[PDB]
Amino acid sequence: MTTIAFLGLGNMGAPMSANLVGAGHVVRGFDPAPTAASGAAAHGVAVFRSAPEAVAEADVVITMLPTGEVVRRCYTDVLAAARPATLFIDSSTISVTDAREVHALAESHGMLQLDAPVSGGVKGAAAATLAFMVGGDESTLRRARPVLEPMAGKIIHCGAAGAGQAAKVCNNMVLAVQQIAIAEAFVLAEKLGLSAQSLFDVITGATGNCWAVHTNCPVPGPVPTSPANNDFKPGFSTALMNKDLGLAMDAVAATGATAPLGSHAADIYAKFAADHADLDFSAVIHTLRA
Amino acid sequence: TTIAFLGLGNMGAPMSANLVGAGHVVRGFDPAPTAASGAAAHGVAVFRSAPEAVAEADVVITMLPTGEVVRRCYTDVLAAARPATLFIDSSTISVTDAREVHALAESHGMLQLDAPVSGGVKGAAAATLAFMVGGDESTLRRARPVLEPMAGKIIHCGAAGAGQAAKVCNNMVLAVQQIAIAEAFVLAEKLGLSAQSLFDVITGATGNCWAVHTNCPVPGPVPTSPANNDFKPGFSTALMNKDLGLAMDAVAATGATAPLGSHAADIYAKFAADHADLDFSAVIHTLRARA
Ligand SMILES: NC(=O)c1ccc[n+]([C@@H]2O[C@H](COP(=O)([O-])OP(=O)(O)OC[C@H]3O[C@@H](n4cnc5c(N)ncnc54)[C@H](O)[C@@H]3O)[C@@H](O)[C@H]2O)c1
Ligand SMILES: NC(=O)c1ccc[n+]([C@@H]2O[C@H](COP(=O)([O-])OP(=O)(O)OC[C@H]3O[C@@H](n4cnc5c(N)ncnc54)[C@H](O)[C@@H]3O)[C@@H](O)[C@H]2O)c1
Ligand SMILES: C[C@@H](CCC(=O)O)C(=O)O
Ligand SMILES: C[C@@H](CCC(=O)O)C(=O)O
Ligand SMILES: C[C@@H](CCC(=O)O)C(=O)O
Repeated sequence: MTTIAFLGLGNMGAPMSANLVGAGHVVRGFDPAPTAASGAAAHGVAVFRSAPEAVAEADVVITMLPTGEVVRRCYTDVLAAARPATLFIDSSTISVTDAREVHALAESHGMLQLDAPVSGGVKGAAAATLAFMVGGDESTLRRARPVLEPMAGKIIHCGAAGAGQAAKVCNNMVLAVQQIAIAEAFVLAEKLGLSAQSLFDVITGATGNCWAVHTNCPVPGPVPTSPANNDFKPGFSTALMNKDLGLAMDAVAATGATAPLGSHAADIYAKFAADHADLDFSAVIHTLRA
Repeated sequence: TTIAFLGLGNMGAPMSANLVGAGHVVRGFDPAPTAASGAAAHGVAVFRSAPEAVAEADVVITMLPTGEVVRRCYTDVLAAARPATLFIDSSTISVTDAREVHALAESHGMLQLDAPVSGGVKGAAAATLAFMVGGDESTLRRARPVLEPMAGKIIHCGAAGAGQAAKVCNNMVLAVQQIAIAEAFVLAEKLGLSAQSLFDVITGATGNCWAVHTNCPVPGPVPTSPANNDFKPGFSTALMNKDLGLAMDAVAATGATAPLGSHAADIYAKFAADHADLDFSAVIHTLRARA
């Protein structure tokens, strides 16, 4: 049982923090959105007036923030307030470049730091079944594990600082490509007169199977739990996929990589996000009909 | 059952040998002597013409290179077959050509299925092919005992042409996935994320698919994948290019929108100009031709 400062108490940070409180940690919260902070307080987070004050007597500091810029500014504001050798865990989704920069910044201030972005969304966060993809030192992850556990269904060490962000962004790029491809297949099948149930049964029993079909089937019927059956309510929103793909495109640009389908998927989701940000990312199927 | 087997090539030769092995009388035709000889050496009675092979057959199987050849073969044998002969086309051809040759065969009083396959020569020899079948349920029931000794899986996809459609749709997705996995491994490498690390994450996460868990395009994480064996097929780029050509036919015939599948088709057509004999996973090494 350690004292944890938790900066960012929003859609993800609120249920994350609640699980920490439930596990017996003292959680010192800050969020400049008083609605967020109030909700967190209701579940036992001690809310502070400023981030520096929340971090001042914390063994661990978790950030769950919107962007790399917001992480960078938060770190600049709070690192000097924290006790030397405090463990910073950033569970935001941010660029590999930004993660590496904030890691170095934390370390130059005498703090341990990991990137530990997650997958599972709000449902995963509430149920404590998130996946944490961690970058940093193995020994620092060893020190973090007892804090991550009450939030996690899986903790995977991906490599050195930034590798957690990297693994997540690579997976998500692939996921976006698969979701569009699966959508293209279902619409082609429809036009060829092949039934959606029939195509589902084939692909899921064959080499094309993947989560985008078996779990996120973009036509109503074959997977009654998929968003297609609930008006494309997220699920994993187009807004969030578009964010993650922007981060993938930042990684492609920073490395000089060639990612033709991943970049094409990014273009497709950027356009689709202009008007359908609020729909599950499987809703992209709409653009292929009508 | 007496079976006429027209097309005794890379796939047709092992298929027909499994039919002989299961107790069928197999009558054969192939215009390549080396194919026909190889087939006769495993018990196929080879004839000098396709209509001759078909004459005493209860079932006619075609395993031929294209829809145009299948079409010609049908018009070249239909009058020679007995009424209510069961025609099964296991070639990989367009949905349009499949439906046309089905209607041709039925108008001669034959029963006809499209039954294209997945699994390659190794699957053919091992009798583990997956047949994706279009046509009437009752006709598939009649065919089942003939297909079984060639097959690990038999799936009824719908009415005539549905087998071809199902296979073309699955394979278009597969092509997109194999390129997407390659892009991810190269990106990971440039970001300093080890291949084993990316493999461990993606195979435990939403991005998982056969293209990575079995066909992983970098050596190490899946020691049997083609990447560890100089990209020996496996599933050749030549064949993947062929299937995506058929997918682009279907897209053009229907006016469908398939941007990533069409992009993958473009990528594999260009890769096939240089490396048609390599497993399709070798596409990982041609991405900088796209830069
Ligand atoms: N929502 C999801 O489904 C999901 C899933 C996986 C990962 N993520 C990632 O998790 C991160 C957070 O997502 P979210 O959905 O909780 O976003 P959110 O916008 O709901 O919450 C972020 C919170 O951070 C607060 N904040 C901003 N600046 C701050 C600062 N300096 N100190 C403290 N708090 C500050 C905001 O007021 C807001 O309440 C993002 O990087 C997102 O990409 C989200
Ligand atoms: N090779 C594979 O791994 C594989 C896997 C799945 C599907 N397929 C499909 O199977 C079909 C055949 O493939 P293959 O690899 O056996 O090709 P192949 O070229 O080796 O065999 C085709 C044979 O048909 C013969 N032929 C041509 N016209 C004929 C006719 N009128 N009558 C009889 N025979 C004739 C040719 O001489 C040749 O031997 C293709 O449609 C292909 O897409 C191939
Ligand atoms: C996918 C995973 C579940 C744990 C988690 O939710 O991250 C598992 O199989 O253990
Ligand atoms: C993810 C964590 C499990 C803790 C939990 O189930 O909440 C672990 O043991 O790695
Ligand atoms: C295709 C059939 C197996 C028949 C066989 O291969 O012997 C089945 O799996 O039902």
